[PDB]
Amino acid sequence: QNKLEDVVIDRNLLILGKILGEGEFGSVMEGNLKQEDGTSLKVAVKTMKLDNSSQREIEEFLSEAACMKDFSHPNVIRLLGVCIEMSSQGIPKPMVILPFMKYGDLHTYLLYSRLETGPKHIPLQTLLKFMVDIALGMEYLSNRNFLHRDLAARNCMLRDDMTVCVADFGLSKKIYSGDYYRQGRIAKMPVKWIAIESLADRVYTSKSDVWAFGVTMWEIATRGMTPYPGVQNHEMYDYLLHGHRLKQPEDCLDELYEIMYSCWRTDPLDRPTFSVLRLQLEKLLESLPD
Ligand SMILES: CN1CCN(Cc2ccc(-c3ccc(CO[C@H]4CCC[C@@H]4NC(=O)c4cc(-c5cnn(C)c5)cnc4N)cc3)cc2)CC1
Ligand SMILES: [Cl-]
Ligand SMILES: [Cl-]
Ligand SMILES: [Cl-]
Ligand SMILES: [Cl-]
Ligand SMILES: [Cl-]
Ligand SMILES: [Cl-]
Repeated sequence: QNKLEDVVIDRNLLILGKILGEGEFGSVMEGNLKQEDGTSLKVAVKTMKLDNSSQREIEEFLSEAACMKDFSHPNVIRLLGVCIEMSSQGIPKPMVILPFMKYGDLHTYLLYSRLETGPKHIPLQTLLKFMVDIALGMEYLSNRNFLHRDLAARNCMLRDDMTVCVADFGLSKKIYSGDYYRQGRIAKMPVKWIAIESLADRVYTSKSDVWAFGVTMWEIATRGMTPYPGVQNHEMYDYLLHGHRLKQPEDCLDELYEIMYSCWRTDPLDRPTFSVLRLQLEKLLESLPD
């Protein structure tokens, strides 16, 4: 009840503004959080669409959030706290309160960059820095024995200084911890980012995150293409069983593509660690002009 009390933010300190995004598993809203100093802080608010999905009490949700509040790394989003809102049937509904990242998610940013009004055309070297940024965040998380489990460009956020941070921890957990959700919440995992072994069995390790990182690198290199053009979601497991993998994007350095495809080796033990990936990418980025 020290870190558990500390993580909770009083609901009255929060004013909800507009909905920024709404999906099957929750919504993101703008909000304002009244400070101790009398000032207001702009925040994002993530709601969860919980309808009998959990097999633990809300304390469990809070203790996981408390652990994540301790994350301290430029490439990992740091949550501010959690607010609880009671349903009419007396069920607590948690709200994760995050600092507001003005540029939004990396995926959408990449797409906007392909329009005249958007961000300017993103140079190869900046694309590569995005990938290093994500590698550093995942290295930090994997060093703390966290499994991300929803690693995609849409769940990476852009800070005011164009630093990417890893976000959307809704499915994240410590290796060896129990499930918070029942069988219903793997449905949030997008199929085209799921490692072959995790499609075969309810099995997910840090090497499954490495696979998803390689898919994320590919999304970045293609400036936001959906993985596996021409392949439907329900075909993916067979496609991968036959040894097919993401194709090399146009203008992608051969070196970079080698790094990506090391992430999709059939045996998880043949995939690199995030430390190795990160160093390979830093080296590659260093080897190029300014
Ligand atoms: C199994 N355990 C059970 C218990 N769980 C507890 C728990 C569950 C979830 C989280 C958690 C942590 C971080 C996030 C943030 O994720 C972002 C990526 C995706 C959405 C979302 N977006 C924004 O947050 C955002 C959007 C915008 C913006 C700008 N422009 N536009 C259009 C939007 C501006 N700033 C932002 N910060 C969500 C949930 C933490 C703890 C653990 C697991
Ligand atoms: Cl409100
Ligand atoms: Cl942060
Ligand atoms: Cl978002
Ligand atoms: Cl596209
Ligand atoms: Cl492909
Ligand atoms: Cl190819």
